[PDB]
Amino acid sequence: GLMQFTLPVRLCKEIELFHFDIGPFENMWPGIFVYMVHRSCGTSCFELEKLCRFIMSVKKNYRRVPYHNWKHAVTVAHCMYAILQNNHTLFTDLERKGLLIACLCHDLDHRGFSNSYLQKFDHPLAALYSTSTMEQHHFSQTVSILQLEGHNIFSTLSSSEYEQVLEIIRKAIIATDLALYFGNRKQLEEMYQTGSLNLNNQSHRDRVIGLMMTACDLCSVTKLWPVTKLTANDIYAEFWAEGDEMKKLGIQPIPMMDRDKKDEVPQGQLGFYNAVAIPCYTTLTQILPPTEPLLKACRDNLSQWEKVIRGEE
Ligand SMILES: Cn1ncc(C(=O)NCc2cc[nH]n2)c1C(=O)Nc1ccn2cc(-c3ccccc3)nc2n1
Ligand SMILES: [Mg+2]
Ligand SMILES: [Zn+2]
Repeated sequence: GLMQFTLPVRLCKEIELFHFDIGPFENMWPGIFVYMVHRSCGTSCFELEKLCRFIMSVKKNYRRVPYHNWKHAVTVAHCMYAILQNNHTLFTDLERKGLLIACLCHDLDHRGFSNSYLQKFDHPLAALYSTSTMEQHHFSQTVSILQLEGHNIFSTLSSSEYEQVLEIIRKAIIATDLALYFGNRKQLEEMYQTGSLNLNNQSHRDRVIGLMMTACDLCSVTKLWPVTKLTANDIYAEFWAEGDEMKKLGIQPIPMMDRDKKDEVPQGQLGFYNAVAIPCYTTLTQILPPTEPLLKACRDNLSQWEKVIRGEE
């Protein structure tokens, strides 16, 4: 009960900034997460014995894929931690509890392939879940780990609070399906502009938590240029592996997934920033002004990709 986690001074400070990189020392990532829960949520939120056992079971159910791995889970949780610490009073106790867990669990048992590839492969998960295929599986794996003896970190909630927290987690993890992001952002765009956006309307909060999830999930593009650029190799390692598996099923993949078209990555990253990432953090910054450092870092990285295209890197 009187047992804080405490990080070294450089991490104690930098962990508060949106652009913090959790480092290459895997054995520090559990303590980084517990640190973030204790400051976001309280030392009372979870039984440490149970939390520690839930964290290690979650870690074990992430695979050693180049991008959708345990490091991504912890990175996406740290971005959520930063959004919550910069928007103290906008979020319920339950919401802070559920969102840090949802971010940690959001890509559980990812295999490094998209929903599209599962459907073209005719994977069993595509018969069980016809839309948001991986995301419905990530939520399923979250509930399975919650039900392991010793792992129920929510056991001290009332029955109704327990149902609300699992419902926050389920919607948060489904919202990480980027196919749903485009419509969720448009609707938040219209509601903010026409002035109907109302954070006491549950269906409105849901949409806002959905956009926060998309912002956390895409947060590679909000790091300092050297982090963003070196991790871009991890995401293309997966895309191009999926492209190779497309060609083995007799299907030309899209260019993003075709390693023969590596040359056009710079222009492909431009599209992504322009069509997805900049719109995401713009609409987030309109709803939650203290998240503006994410939009500023995203814009800095777009401008670094523009320099790549102009032959200056
Ligand atoms: C979903 N998702 N999640 C994260 C990212 C990502 O690219 N994140 C940046 C990142 C990750 C780490 N550092 N930077 C994306 C994404 O769809 N990107 C994308 C989206 C569209 N494209 C198109 C091309 C491309 C490349 C070569 C030739 C032709 C076209 N290239 C892309 N790339
Ligand atoms: Mg995912
Ligand atoms: Zn993810």
